Amino acid sequence: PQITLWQRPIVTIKIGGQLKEALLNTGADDTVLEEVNLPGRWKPKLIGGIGGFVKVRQYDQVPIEICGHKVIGTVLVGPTPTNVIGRNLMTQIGCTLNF
Amino acid sequence: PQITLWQRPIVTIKIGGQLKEALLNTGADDTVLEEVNLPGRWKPKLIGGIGGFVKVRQYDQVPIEICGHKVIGTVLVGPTPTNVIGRNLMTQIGCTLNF
Ligand SMILES: CC(C)C[C@H](NC(=O)[C@H](CCl)NC(=O)C[C@H](O)[C@H](Cc1ccccc1)NC(=O)[C@H](NC(=O)c1ccccn1)C(C)C)C(N)=O
Repeated sequence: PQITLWQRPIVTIKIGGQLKEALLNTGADDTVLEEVNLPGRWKPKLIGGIGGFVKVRQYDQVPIEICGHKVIGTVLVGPTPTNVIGRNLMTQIGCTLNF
Repeated sequence: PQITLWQRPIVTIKIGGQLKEALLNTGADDTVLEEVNLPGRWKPKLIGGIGGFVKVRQYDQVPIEICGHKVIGTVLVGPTPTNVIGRNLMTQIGCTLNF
């Protein structure tokens, strides 16, 4: 798709057998999702850094479908105001900024 | 340009007679820049909301050049860890997400 930016670029994703919505966020290095039980191995990761850090679970090589595009990438799972698709998965789906 | 997202989408801007760098951030509703003296009228605005709010100065209808595209838009000026071009000015330059 070509997504204009008059509204927040929220897309449908499928992850861990669930449908969810997430924000395509070119300001975010990493993808951070709230409340998903993913199977397989993880390690704790400290993110943010303003006011303290937030600890999330880092799952590598997670299959995820983003606006119909089936890809693989690292997903951080933990508390986030909104589900965010970061650059790490936008590269995988071949998403570019164009003007 | 077509900008891939393997690296942070940092671009050159010209604002208030200065050259600066800023991050094209589709997760940000608004444009927030640090340390610019803009002429003309402003009003205080509270932004953020996590941990408290941050107060910035809102300047409406500011001429700004973004990666060579001369546009007009609202610029919030105050303390930010990174200069950020938000959706409000990405729409003006005709920037879309494509995949
Ligand atoms: C270092 C900490 C500030 C947090 C850390 N930050 C980052 O990764 C980067 C800056 Cl290093 N943040 C961003 O790029 C801002 C980002 O677009 C996030 C979007 C988001 C992410 C997660 C949940 C809810 C919303 N925030 C914003 O765009 C905006 N928030 C802001 O504080 C803000 C400040 C200055 C300029 C623009 N925006 C707002 C519209 C919500 C993180 N792990 O998310």
